Amino acid sequence: CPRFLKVKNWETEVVLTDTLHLKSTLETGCTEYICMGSIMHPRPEDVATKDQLFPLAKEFIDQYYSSIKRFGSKAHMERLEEVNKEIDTTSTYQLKDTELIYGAKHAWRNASRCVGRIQWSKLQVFDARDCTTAHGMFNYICNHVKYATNKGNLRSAITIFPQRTDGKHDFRVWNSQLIRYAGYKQPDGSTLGDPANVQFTEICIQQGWKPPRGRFDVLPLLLQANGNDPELFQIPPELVLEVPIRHPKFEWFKDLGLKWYGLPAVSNMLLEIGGLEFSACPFSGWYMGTEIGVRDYCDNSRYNILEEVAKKMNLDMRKTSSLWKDQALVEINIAVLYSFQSDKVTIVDHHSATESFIKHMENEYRCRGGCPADWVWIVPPMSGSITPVFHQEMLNYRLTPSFEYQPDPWNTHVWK
Amino acid sequence: RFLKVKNWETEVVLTDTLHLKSTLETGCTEYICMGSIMHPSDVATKDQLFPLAKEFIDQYYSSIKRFGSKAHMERLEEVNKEIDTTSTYQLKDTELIYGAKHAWRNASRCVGRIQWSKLQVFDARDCTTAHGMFNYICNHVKYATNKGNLRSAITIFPQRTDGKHDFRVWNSQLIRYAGYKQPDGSTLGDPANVQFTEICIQQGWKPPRGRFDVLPLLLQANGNDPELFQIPPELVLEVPIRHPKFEWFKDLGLKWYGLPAVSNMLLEIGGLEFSACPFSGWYMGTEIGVRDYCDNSRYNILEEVAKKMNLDMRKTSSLWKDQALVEINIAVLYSFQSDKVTIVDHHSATESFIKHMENEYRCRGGCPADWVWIVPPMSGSITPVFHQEMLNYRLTPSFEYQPDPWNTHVWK
Ligand code: HEM
Ligand code: HEM
Ligand SMILES: Cc1cc(N)nc2cc(-c3ccc(OCc4cncs4)c(CN)c3)ccc12
Ligand SMILES: Cc1cc(N)nc2cc(-c3ccc(OCc4cncs4)c(CN)c3)ccc12
Ligand SMILES: C[C@H](O)[C@H](O)[C@H]1CNc2nc(N)[nH]c(=O)c2N1
Ligand SMILES: C[C@H](O)[C@H](O)[C@H]1CNc2nc(N)[nH]c(=O)c2N1
Ligand SMILES: [Zn+2]
Repeated sequence: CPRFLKVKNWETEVVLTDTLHLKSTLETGCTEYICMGSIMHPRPEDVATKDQLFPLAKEFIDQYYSSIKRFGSKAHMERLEEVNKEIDTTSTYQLKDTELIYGAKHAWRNASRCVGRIQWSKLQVFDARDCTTAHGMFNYICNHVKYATNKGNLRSAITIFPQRTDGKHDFRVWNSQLIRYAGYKQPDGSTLGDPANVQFTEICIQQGWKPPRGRFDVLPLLLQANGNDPELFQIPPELVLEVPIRHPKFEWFKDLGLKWYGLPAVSNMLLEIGGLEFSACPFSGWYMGTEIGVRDYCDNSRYNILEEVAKKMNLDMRKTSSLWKDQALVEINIAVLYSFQSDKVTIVDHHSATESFIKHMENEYRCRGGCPADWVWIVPPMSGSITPVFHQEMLNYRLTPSFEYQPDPWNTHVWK
Repeated sequence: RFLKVKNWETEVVLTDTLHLKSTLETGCTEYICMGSIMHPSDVATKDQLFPLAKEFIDQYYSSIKRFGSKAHMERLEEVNKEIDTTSTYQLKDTELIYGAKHAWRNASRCVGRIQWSKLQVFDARDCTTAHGMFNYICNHVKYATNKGNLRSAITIFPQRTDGKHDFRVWNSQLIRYAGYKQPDGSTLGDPANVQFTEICIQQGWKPPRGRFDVLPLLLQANGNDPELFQIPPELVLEVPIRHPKFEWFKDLGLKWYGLPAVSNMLLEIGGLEFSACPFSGWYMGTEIGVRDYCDNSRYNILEEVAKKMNLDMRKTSSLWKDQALVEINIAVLYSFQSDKVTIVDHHSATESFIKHMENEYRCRGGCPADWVWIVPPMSGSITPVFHQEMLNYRLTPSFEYQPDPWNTHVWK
């Protein structure tokens, strides 16, 4: 691989030089002759063997001691020997609290698809590796929600449950996010609630959940501890902060009865540190408005209120070239930002977030020698080119620690 | 291996076998993806040239269902003797048309390729001077414009020989507006062309110093210095931009040209290089109304439109930029349609491209596609290409980038 790599910003002419790509540790899916940059994702027995784990742990341990300016030190060599001894006798090892916190912050810092990473070092890390039961998982998750929510002054956070051991004792959160709304397919084919969530809603109902059958029913938590069958828990509703969506000019917008929750909390990904696998690690920050306003509302396989908004706007919906879709999309995203700001719930518009990300990316190139970024995901789903990431070249590559995808647990669980 | 691409909105899955036929590089590796680098990373030889020519002839006679026929075996031998004796070879007209249509078909970044086989190919390989180039280009412009009912076209000038005798169109597009760098700092006209505009002044052009001054053609023939030509104004179709609800929009004084004709790329067929090959189609509304008027380094009227819309411009969270962008694009589509000048909105175009992808996977086993470039620069996720997984790879014949001529040309 070539040793220096330049990315150019075509709007400002700034050229940056990436050396950090030489530390990349896993595959992007691309080859010399094909590019998978727009592919979304390019056995329970399988855990890391003694031999695979040694290099992965030393790799991480070295990187940690280099970060605290103690590389090659006595404390570094001793920690190497102690980690190596644990792997030798017990086939795994345990991270220190210092290294767990470092590893979580760096999995976010390394997350190429996240436009929010200017915040990467202000992340509250909750060590939940002492959890043994799904009730205990419920306790840790409630405390996460309340802290992160902070009455609307949101704060970013991750709760890290025990690492994988033999693959038959995993901790998993079956929900894809801690807070989502239920979706119900009707016998007539239509959908009530959130169509993205129909499958998980059906699983919950099989597991015993009594559905209210409404538009905005917060889904229960489905929680698996130590490889056991998962269990249901209702989140205390006073912990679920919500914003009713209204519009600063259209008095009729409130009459649509829309609301959204304040806290985006992803709970189905896997955190990899030093070759250790934390299959339950929910993490939360705060919304970019377009994640609600464009995707959560206007996607056809979502709440698809685009037509309903355009109807109340008196827009010619007979031809696409009227841009009636584009005009409704902007107003909805205007409402979403205005409702969150009015109720003083933290939220960032896509102009401010993309402008922070450029500033962040440059500092990373300066202080770190690079910043992996996934342009396909960094650029917002509306008004792309009137944000500065559009004209920003980016290099994508996977560093560790990292957040990884993992199969949905109902596909893999061995039912007791 | 076969490769699948899924559409996350329809859950339709397509299977790509076509990628196995490429051998040009993309710039990515297994460890670093360069999908958002604009130009990731010229004289042939007889040694490199025969296999490149061999593959192209093979796929031409395979396309016309006569692989391994007598005409195929004799075109093989005919091309062999000619690279032998002349260090290059000349394409039949049939092969020139096939390769030109297939370079468009292979343009991963082009959302308009459902039209790919409807392309009028103008053979200009007998041209020898810049006066001849200007005659061929006026004819192109006039055929393609067709009084508003635009038609796709390409004009192919002689191929590169030894690098010292390139034909080049120095303009990046056949029709563009001048950009004048003011003393008081700002920019009159079009900021995208400020450099080229000054190069035209440096060659003798008399600038009208207006806001919509059509630049002259600057034309290089057989390695010689370029020469200035004014396109006859009646050949240049333009649309005054107005808005169907905001009667104050016409007062902005805006207009654009109807014909997009890219003239600075390189067409490669069968190992041969065509350094001058202007090609044109019609506009997607966003090329004008998003990029040409609203980029920072462009006409940047966004602020003035939000002004006359009396919008709150103090904080970005009011999305005043988003509201203005949509209205600018409503006007553009509304003006071209009212003048019966061919234009496509980004909803219809992306929708046609999904249909084009379907056709390609069925009959051809795939369709190279650059999601970074296919997705429009506004309202991305409310178009069907946002949720469509694409595989990008390099098939030949193709359109390529080349250096600007004012960097390489040995002046005299
Ligand atoms: C602090 C405020 C944050 C903002 C504004 C933010 C914003 C975003 C957005 C807009 C996306 C794309 C979402 C989509 O298109 O559906 C994203 C992806 C992502 N974010 Fe952030 N995020 C924040 C916090 C965090 C935190 C705290 C973490 C982890 C510690 C994180 C890790 C990720 C990851 C891993 C992805 C990629 C998900 C995937 O690959 O599917 N983010 N973020
Ligand atoms: C017929 C109507 C056509 C439409 C609506 C159309 C639309 C587009 C658009 C929107 C782009 C992206 C431009 C940008 O946003 O920067 C593009 C790129 C491109 N088009 Fe098409 N196009 C058309 C015809 C053609 C024709 C006739 C050719 C050549 C024969 C062609 C070759 C290309 C190439 C090579 C690119 C990519 C250039 C690059 O790599 O930078 N297109 N087209
Ligand atoms: C912390 C934080 C703050 C925020 N503001 N936004 C986020 C969005 C994400 C995200 C976005 C899309 C995803 O992928 C969606 C898919 C559905 N089906 C196949 S991929 C996933 C993967 N769970 C996560 C993850 C974390 C976020
Ligand atoms: C035929 C046709 C019809 C149409 N409707 N639209 C087009 C847009 C294009 C295009 C768009 C951006 C480019 O940009 C690359 C660069 C600009 N500056 C430094 S690299 C280029 C390459 N000249 C071509 C090319 C052809 C088009
Ligand atoms: C850096 C980035 O690749 C570059 O600005 C590209 C991004 N995508 C684009 N997409 C379109 N349609 N047109 C463009 O000019 C660009 N520019
Ligand atoms: C097929 C395509 O890659 C897919 O729809 C992606 C495109 N880019 C995206 N970008 C973001 N930020 N979020 C997304 O969900 C997606 N979806
Ligand atoms: Zn790639």
